[PDB]
Amino acid sequence: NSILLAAVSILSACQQSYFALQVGKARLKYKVTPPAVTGSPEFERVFRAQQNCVEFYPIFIITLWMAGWYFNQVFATCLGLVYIYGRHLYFWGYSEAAKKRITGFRLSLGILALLTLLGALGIANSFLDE
Amino acid sequence: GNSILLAAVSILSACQQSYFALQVGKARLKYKVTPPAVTGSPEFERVFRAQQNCVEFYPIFIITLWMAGWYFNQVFATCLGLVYIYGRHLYFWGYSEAAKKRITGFRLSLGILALLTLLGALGIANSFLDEYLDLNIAK
Amino acid sequence: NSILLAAVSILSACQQSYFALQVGKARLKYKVTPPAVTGSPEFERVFRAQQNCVEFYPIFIITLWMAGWYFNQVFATCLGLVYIYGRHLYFWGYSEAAKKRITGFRLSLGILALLTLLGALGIANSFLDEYLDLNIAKK
Ligand SMILES: CCCCCCCC/C=C\CCCCCCCC(=O)OC[C@H](O)CO
Ligand SMILES: N[C@@H](CCC(=O)N[C@@H](CS)C(=O)NCC(=O)O)C(=O)O
Ligand SMILES: N[C@@H](CCC(=O)N[C@@H](CS)C(=O)NCC(=O)O)C(=O)O
Repeated sequence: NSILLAAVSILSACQQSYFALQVGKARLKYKVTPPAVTGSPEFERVFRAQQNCVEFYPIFIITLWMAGWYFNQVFATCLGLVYIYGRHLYFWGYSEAAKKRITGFRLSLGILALLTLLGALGIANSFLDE
Repeated sequence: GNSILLAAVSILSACQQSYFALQVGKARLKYKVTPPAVTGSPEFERVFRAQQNCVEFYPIFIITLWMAGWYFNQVFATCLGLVYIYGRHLYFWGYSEAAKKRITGFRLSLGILALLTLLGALGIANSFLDEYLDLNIAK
Repeated sequence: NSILLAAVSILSACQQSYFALQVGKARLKYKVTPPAVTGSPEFERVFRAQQNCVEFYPIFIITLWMAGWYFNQVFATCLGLVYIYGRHLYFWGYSEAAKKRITGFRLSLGILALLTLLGALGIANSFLDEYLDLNIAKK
């Protein structure tokens, strides 16, 4: 069983594709011609927000699966849901103003350290039984 | 094991990505762009942006590829996987010659990514209704 | 029986987060206010190095697991550790001067390449097991 992990993962991949879509409409609304990524200030906020998310994505996925596999799938899955929401706050907050990114950011960084902690314990815990 | 095809596509796609990184490295030398800068030459700037768009989407493609292959069909996911790799080849070399000649390869690889997403969502769903609610769409 | 892969994977994730933190400390120290990523030579080097690392991360993870799953987990694990070390040289090297990034860059692309090779052999050998040929005949 990894079905809960599997659901959360497909969920998050849809959010990441959505964010990429938001940048695509921002190019048109603020007339920023590829390959440029600068000019309009709110475009730079949208672009930078989507970039920070897309960077951290594989890191969320790995910690998510290690925790779910070596600690508990249901608990990890729940944390996973919380992360997806924190990233929803981060993205939309930042789009409006750089200081509105702060809540969603702290939320998503909290979950991530926890996931790391849980995955690290279960992996450790698992090897002392051997 | 019953993932041997997925593993093969993954390794192929990973080689294409390292290949894209090599071109950026060679473009840096051809147009004399001093690191860590990434602007100055229009032809460099198109190559950099192209590799950037590919390298962003890579983990999304991988998750979508494996979820399709595990919960829907390894052979169908595997075949789409190859075409996606092909589309990104068009996108990259397309964008490199002109900003607007990236579009065919762009629509191809994204169309495919969505189909794979669809399949992954169905199979995961089907497996979920059969494992916590005892309902299979089997008929 | 993927316990070693899991461990290396958690180490590398911590490494990546530590790098992200450096960019954050650099933002405060050289006054680069978000969403800007230019404006200070020392920041731009730290930023660019961290960007190269996080982009290459999923490529390393896939390659690590295909090798570890289809060839040998202990050997893939060891290569994984040396790669994490190469990225350590690369990042701090680049932070001091763009031209001190080259050793760690070479070590880690060397490793990635070895991992890509081993995974390809292992998948091949493993594919022949549904053709019933196993090169346990070379063992
Ligand atoms: C000494 C620690 C062992 C490092 C090897 C395993 C790497 C794993 C941890 C962090 C990634 C890189 C950051 C390392 C943080 C400790 C080293 C440091 O802070 O400075 C290094 C020096 O300034 C320039 O070589
Ligand atoms: N700081 C430069 C050089 C970094 C580096 O070590 N390798 C570069 C080119 S020399 C690379 O392979 N980049 C792939 C990419 O980021 O596009 C950059 O990121 O463009
Ligand atoms: N992966 C991040 C790590 C650095 C980081 O955490 N930056 C914080 C600054 S506290 C951020 O969210 N910056 C907003 C932005 O990049 O636009 C990056 O390279 O930007």
